[PDB]
This record gives sequence, structure tokens and C-alpha cells, in this order.
Amino acid sequence: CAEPMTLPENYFSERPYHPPPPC
Repeated sequence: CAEPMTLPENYFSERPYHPPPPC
């Protein structure tokens, strides 16, 4: 993945994935 910076309660929800899905 590029630019690592994802976390729980702020990266996975039930809405239109805002962040990159491949990461």
C-alpha cells in the first residue's frame, strides 16, 4: 500500500469507502 496510515474506528465502516480499498 502507499502512504501507510489506516486505523480502526476511522478506516472501515458501512458507507462508500472513502480511503483506498486495495490498502
